[PDB]
Amino acid sequence: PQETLNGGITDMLTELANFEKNVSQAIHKYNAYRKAASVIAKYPHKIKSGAEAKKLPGVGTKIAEKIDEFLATGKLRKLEKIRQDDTSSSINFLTRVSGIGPSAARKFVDEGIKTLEDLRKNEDKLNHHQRIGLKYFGDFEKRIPREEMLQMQDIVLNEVKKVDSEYIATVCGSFRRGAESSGDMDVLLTHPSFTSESQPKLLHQVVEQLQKVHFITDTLSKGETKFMGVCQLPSKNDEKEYPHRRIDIRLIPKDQYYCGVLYFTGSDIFNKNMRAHALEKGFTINEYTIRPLGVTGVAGEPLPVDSEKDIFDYIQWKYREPKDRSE
DNA sequence: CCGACGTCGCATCAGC
DNA sequence: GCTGATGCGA
DNA sequence: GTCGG
Ligand code: NA
Ligand code: NA
Repeated sequence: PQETLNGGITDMLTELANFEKNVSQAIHKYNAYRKAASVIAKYPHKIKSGAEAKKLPGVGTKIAEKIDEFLATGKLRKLEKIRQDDTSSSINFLTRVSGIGPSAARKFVDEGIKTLEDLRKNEDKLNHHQRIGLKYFGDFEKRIPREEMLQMQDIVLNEVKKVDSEYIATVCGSFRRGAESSGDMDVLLTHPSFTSESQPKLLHQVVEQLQKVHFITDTLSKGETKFMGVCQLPSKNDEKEYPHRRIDIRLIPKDQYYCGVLYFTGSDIFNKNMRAHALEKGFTINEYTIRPLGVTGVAGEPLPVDSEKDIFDYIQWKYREPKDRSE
């Protein structure tokens, strides 16, 4: 379905979503508008009325009403008003800085700090994460062409193997499903020495090596199992330098790795279908394990998993390529 | 009518 | 100083 | 805000 079909409506709903999350701090209303915006974007007909839209799951009385107003007038009074509101639109905007959520954005705007300019003038009020978000504001809102992702992967797989050739690393996200572009890079790392039942050094050494070859440029957060940071392809010769990119790296015990890989490969929709399909066969799959219910409903021990396919086998489902995992 | 609605690792705050 | 809560991102 | 026990 094309944008032209219901884009005005889904744009409206997504904007309303953002104000709920960032200004009203009503996360569930945020998810409500987003789900409605999704089911509408997938709807293969130009919507003619709110009543028509209400047939869709996630679309209730109040959104039907708003769709009516939008159809008859080409706008929404409430949205027009909040757009023009100096406080609210500023709060909503500041949250586009990574590390600035609804609560921090609220406080800044309370003390008069409203713009990137104002943030720039008030560095000492920013935490480390927020400074990095501000520094790379523009870069972080850019997408990553698959070709750059491949080049990023080259470096990541290369430097990981160089640290220890027994590491296993997998770049997941939409990239692994074959997307033409990506929002960031999500890397899953395991090692034969790290299981559930078993150093608190394995992640640090990989981060270190990627910083040594100047791939990783900044650190948002870093513990023993999760790294969140910034990276950058080297500039080719004398050419225009690449944007800085968001990269996450997480260390998962070997026995939970492929549950990890499956889960962080997605898509979101596929994971739920699969996870329902799922319960029906009598098994329980979170991001870590698969476990059998359980005649009353008592989940038993985590089953052995040694590939993605192993999981599919358990629930009598035929292995499916990442490319065929949009749902 | 009224509660559910991803969850969890890390950084930092709030309180002791 | 430590422990638990809160904010944040994904 | 929407769904449903
Ligand atoms: Na509906
Ligand atoms: Na933000």
